[PDB]
Amino acid sequence: TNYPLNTTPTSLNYNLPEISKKFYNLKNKYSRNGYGLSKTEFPSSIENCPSNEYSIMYDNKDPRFLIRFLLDDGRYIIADRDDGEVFDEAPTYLDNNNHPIISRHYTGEERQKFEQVGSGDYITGEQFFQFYTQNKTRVLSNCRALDSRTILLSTAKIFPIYPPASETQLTAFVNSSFYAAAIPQLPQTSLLENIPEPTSLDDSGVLPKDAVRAVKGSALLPCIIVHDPNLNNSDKMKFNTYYLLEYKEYWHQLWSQIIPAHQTVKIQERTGISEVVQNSMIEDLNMYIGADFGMYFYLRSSGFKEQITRGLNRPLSQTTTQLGERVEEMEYYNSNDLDVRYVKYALAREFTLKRVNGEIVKNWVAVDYRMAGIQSYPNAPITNPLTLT
Amino acid sequence: TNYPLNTTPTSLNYNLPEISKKFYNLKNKYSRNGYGLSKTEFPSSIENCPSNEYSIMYDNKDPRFLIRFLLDDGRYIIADRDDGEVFDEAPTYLDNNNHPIISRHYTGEERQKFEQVGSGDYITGEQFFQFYTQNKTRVLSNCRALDSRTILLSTAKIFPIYPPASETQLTAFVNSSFYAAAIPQLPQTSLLENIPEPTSLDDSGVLPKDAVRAVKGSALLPCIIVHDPNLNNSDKMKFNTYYLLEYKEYWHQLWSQIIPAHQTVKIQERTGISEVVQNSMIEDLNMYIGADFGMYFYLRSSGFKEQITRGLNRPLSQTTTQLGERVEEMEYYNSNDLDVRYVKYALAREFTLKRVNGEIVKNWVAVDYRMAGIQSYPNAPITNPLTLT
Amino acid sequence: TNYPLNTTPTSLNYNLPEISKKFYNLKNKYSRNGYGLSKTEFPSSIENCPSNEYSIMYDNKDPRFLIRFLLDDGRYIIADRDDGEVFDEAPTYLDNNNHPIISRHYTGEERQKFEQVGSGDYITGEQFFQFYTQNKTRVLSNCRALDSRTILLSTAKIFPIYPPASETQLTAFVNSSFYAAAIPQLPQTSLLENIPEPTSLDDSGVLPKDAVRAVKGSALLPCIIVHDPNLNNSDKMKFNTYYLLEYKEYWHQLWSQIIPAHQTVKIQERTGISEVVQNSMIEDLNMYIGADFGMYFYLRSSGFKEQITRGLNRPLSQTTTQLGERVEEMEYYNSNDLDVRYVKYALAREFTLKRVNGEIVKNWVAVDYRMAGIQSYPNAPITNPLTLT
Amino acid sequence: TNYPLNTTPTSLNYNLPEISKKFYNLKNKYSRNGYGLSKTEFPSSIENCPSNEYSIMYDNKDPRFLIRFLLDDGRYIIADRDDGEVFDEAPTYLDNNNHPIISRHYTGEERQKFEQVGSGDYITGEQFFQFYTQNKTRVLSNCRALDSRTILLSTAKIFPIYPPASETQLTAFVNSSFYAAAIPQLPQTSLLENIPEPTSLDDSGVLPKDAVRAVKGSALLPCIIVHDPNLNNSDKMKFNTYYLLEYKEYWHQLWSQIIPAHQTVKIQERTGISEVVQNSMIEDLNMYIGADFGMYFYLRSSGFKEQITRGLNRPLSQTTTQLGERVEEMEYYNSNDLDVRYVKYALAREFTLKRVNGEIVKNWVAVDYRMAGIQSYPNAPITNPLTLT
Repeated sequence: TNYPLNTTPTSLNYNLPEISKKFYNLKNKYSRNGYGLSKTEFPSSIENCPSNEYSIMYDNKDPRFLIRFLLDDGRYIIADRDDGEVFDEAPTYLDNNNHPIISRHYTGEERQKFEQVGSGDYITGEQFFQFYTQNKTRVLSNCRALDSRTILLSTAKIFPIYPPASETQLTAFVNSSFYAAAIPQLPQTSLLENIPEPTSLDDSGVLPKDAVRAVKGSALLPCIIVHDPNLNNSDKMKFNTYYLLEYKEYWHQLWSQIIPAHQTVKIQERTGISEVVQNSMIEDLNMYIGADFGMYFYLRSSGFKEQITRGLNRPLSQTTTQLGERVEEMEYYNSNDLDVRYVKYALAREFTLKRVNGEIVKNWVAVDYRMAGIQSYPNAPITNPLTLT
Repeated sequence: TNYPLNTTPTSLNYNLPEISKKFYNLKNKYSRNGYGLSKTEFPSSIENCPSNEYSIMYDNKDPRFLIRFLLDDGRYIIADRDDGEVFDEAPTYLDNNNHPIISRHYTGEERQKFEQVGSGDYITGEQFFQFYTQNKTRVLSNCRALDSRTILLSTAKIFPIYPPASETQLTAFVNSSFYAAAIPQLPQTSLLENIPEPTSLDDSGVLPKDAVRAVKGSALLPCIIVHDPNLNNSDKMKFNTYYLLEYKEYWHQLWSQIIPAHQTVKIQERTGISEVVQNSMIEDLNMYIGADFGMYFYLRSSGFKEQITRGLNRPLSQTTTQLGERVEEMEYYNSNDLDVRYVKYALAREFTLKRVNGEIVKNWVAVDYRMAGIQSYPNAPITNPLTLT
Repeated sequence: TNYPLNTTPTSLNYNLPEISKKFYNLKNKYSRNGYGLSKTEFPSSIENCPSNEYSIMYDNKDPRFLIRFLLDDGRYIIADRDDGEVFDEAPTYLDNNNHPIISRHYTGEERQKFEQVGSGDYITGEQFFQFYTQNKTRVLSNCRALDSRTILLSTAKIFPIYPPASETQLTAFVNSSFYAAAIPQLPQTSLLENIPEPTSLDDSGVLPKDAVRAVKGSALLPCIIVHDPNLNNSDKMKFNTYYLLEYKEYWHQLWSQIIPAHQTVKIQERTGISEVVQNSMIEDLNMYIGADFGMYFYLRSSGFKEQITRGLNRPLSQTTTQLGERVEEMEYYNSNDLDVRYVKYALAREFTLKRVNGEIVKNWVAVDYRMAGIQSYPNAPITNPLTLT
Repeated sequence: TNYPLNTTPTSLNYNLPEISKKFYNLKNKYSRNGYGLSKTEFPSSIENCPSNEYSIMYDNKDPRFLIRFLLDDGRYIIADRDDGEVFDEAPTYLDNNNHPIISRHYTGEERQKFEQVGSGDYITGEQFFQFYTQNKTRVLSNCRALDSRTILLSTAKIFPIYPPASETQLTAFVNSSFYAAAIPQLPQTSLLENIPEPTSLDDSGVLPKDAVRAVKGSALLPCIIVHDPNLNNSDKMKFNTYYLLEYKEYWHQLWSQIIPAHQTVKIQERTGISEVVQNSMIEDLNMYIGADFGMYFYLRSSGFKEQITRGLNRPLSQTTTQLGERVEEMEYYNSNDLDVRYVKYALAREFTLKRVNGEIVKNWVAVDYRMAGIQSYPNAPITNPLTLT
């Protein structure tokens, strides 16, 4: 036989473009003197092009290094290496009905999304790229100048590739020098064991802290969606440009007891997830587990929902209701004529956020009461099922 | 130093989902008796569910093996292993305002595009997927039955995950057995030499057949977009599920001559591309080179334009006009007082279609007259430039 | 620039042949009826070919699945999937000066090492392989038969490829069906931070449990060299065919204290490694840390020493003396006129043994007193160094 | 099912260490002023350390960039980037029974082989490596100096790691800056079709130029073993540091004819390989095909024989006799009562040498008459076999 006789693990994938894995210095393709996007504190040199501390500046010193995080629809969030803020088409107006591009914290709003279009010079054949907004009805452009300090804006004044128009020069970017993004290694998958079956009356089984996890999925989260206040902005973006979100399953013990012959016991079974754990996941990732056990995304992470759920191998939630905490008091009777070790597990769905360096930031676990079972020693067909109620 | 002192080649990427790389047997998740999509020649067993030879059938024998080719917008073309036809939402009506899904040759029309949505059972937690059309206003569904021979259709009768509705069962697919797609290996990139400079008066330089190609890009073309009449449907889909389209550049010699001291010569320079070569690329790939030297895609390949151009590293064309053939008669005068070997090259942009087995199906070359040069021995500053006109 | 402006992690490599990653059913190339190596409990069918419970049997039922672990010199240890024992050329004699091949626990002795040679049939061109011992002066061969139950032995009766000899048939193996080996994923490397410098007088710095590890190396250990009594033989070989040995470094705090102006303190500094930890590494891996901080290997792991040290990025030890434990009482005086927070770290060299499933079996740490430093707040040039003695 | 229902191609592997893939500047670990191995034309600054134009020099200018090609036994050939010559322990004597290390063309002799040993400073913990010859009875060492221009030699004066000896400093190398080796991409494997069967009486079948090759193996050949006089030394080493040797199989047509009912034909069948083709392979690669169809290696390539044959998937030859050319006149009779299209193929074993840029340098083909067949239309059981003789 050509393939193994046993199952083998799979590589988890989370493919990204090169521009989503590098912070590039973005230069103007036509500038004679090295001008490109900049984080200069000096003001605009040009009337009708005013700057302030929010402006995305254009200068031939103090360059920005910018990563393009890929959204599910192919647009990009353009994020800065040094302060972790993003470009944002501000709804205010400059002259001539243009909007300034500003630096702002990431919100996931439409105004922070940019479509990259690959184009070029019709005469020379040289390639460059541009950024558009509003379904290609606005283009990003320097304010007036190719070779003086100015600001970046978006304009609705767009020109066709032919006949070539001077103004298009102000929209033409090329990649220059770059820093690599820090990206976690994706773990390999692993198989989940069967729900653990006791081997003797003294086998108390496996506690959640000791249960072997099966790795089932993983996503690379842009750091702009992660709130990790243990780091500052610059360390997060430079050393943890993407965080790892692992999806793992394990059997989570509800309880384990010898139930003597003909005896009743009452046992609390706690499953689902607590509001405390759900509120933590909202705060850290803008995600929570829906009442259908799918993943629900608020606006900050929403733009990456399809990629993240594809990588985790868990579905998008179809309900806005949060999964709740189930706390149920269960009364069990062992009708057998022998003492029986009983143990109940439900499947835990564990999401773990990690830094590039492997540190665990947080885990959040949903105990899935729809996927549970009671195992025992001795067991069927020697004994009859434990009776509930 | 941590990185090499020389440049190194890069891997070309063309990432695809697993479902775009496998022909899967698609089974109904709830069927008790093994029913799924089928290529049975037997008719539908059910009134109000009529079948004919175009129907996509549902049966527990003669399964189809279906690949999902990924479109630029995340939708899929669903294509059959055995006959290379695709699923198509026919505009005709069954009862209850539903449309039949039929098998049809690939056109690239909207009616052949399907959105896959990952869902699951709200009670059991078991996962499955569905197919929607028309911006999630129709879902694909068996006609009436889970466990008898019937047809596949699309319906606008969709139900929410909660409360669970019986009818949703008819829409629920899972992957089963599969065959791997045949996929070409992507070549590694290589650097283009400088435009060749003669080393002596007898150096006649390099003819196009002998010029070293630099590999600059590559795309994997679904075979549904390739017309390769040397193969039948079944061989193309099973052994060449994707073709390779390489993008390579080389210097293409226009002419090489010793032009004696103080002598004039007249030389025809042929550049651009011929209509014959453009018509061939249209026929084989539904693509041509635009007058801006970008890539232009007709409807058959249009759905994959962004992925293909990203892989080739050539831009999308912004003009519908075809690149033409330039045939120019040039008159040159060597004003130097010595005999000078002159050679003129322009950059050739070569697209080569290959089978999985490495066979070359076709090459098409656009000679780019915007990127050309005349080199010589002896040369500047010893001689003055050749004068044109 | 063509390469990043920052350092990037590297993949750790630990390349192995395919036969070292699969347990293959080894069949005789010439047998007409499916005979190959077997774990049959039935006895040899042949006089002068006696079997007992140690014999490696040859039969057409109950096949063995055998992995070939690659030794530093290119020889192989041939190990069984089901019981984890290895083939061994027993020094006892059968008739005709031959030795029986037996199953035995792994020792790493010369008698358990086999040279695989790729050969073939001179007439037909068909390929097969053989196993030799004693620098190709003995070949492994069935005892007498191609197509009856017998034993495996080694013989000094070897024949040249030409003219073809009948007896060579008994030596000719081919690979058949197989199970994949379970192999851990190799971690990516990471950079070690500078020795931590306090930022205030109240910064007590980082305890060993909390120190970030830099991954610097890793080796895949054949499970035959690992003593992991938490598993039985069959689970170890099938689910942990190779263990992972990670090499990581971190800064290990000896102490942290404010030493007030003009005050003396006495502090115990514990470095090196304890005999208890060294004896554990000997028991589990047959390795210890030499007094030169290199790796020392006893016979069980010795055969893989070069591969293991190449993967860990630590050198082979040149001394048989074990690294000892240094327990030193240090007297420090702060001569500065201000209270100074002082902290001392030495570099820890941490070796961690993991299962395929990621569970940590053990860690062993050597605290390297040759690579240590005292940092402080405030620090040079504001203060003078802490004086020792 | 978990694996495909069809066969899938495999990656060919040819794993190499990092030092075999980079030309490193080798510096002395203890030098205060940047000294290391050098290609300086200036003479040795030191009495008793004479230099000439063959010496491997040691200086702090004009560094060498040296690749270490890995031999089957783990030793290295140390080769220069700029002239493609190798280090060689010359049998002449300096003072004190030492030998000079010289630069020499590659021969594959024992005097050009070096064992790299990873060591370090016993006091500081800093790592470095050394080079030994003659089974670790000589070490490479600077002649006398750490920080003046001198020569490289080998000495039998070796000191233990403990107690540390001054002289060991002269043997201690570290890697510095580097250039990446140019290395070909390894092709993916492909399956060989069945021997082609005609489909009609007019099907004349497939000529060798048109036969589809199955890729079955590949090796990366150090350029020191390849004679490629189309390039100079510097271009070969910098741009083709390794050549690719592909192993491919195809069906090579001996003849195709309609043999009419009851008619005889006489046909020349040419198989094996010509002396002309064997002499070419000897000249270019120092290899030929043995009479057993295995690979035979002369001294220049012998050191890499195991790696090369493992990569090609062809065995080492067990005979010194060259495969010859078989030229046989065959008389065939068609005893059937109908006209039959007959075609005879034998399996061709094709070895193709390629540059990094993909150019084909040469092919050599052995037509294997042991693996041949006559196919026909019509065929068995409709017709009787063609009778030979």
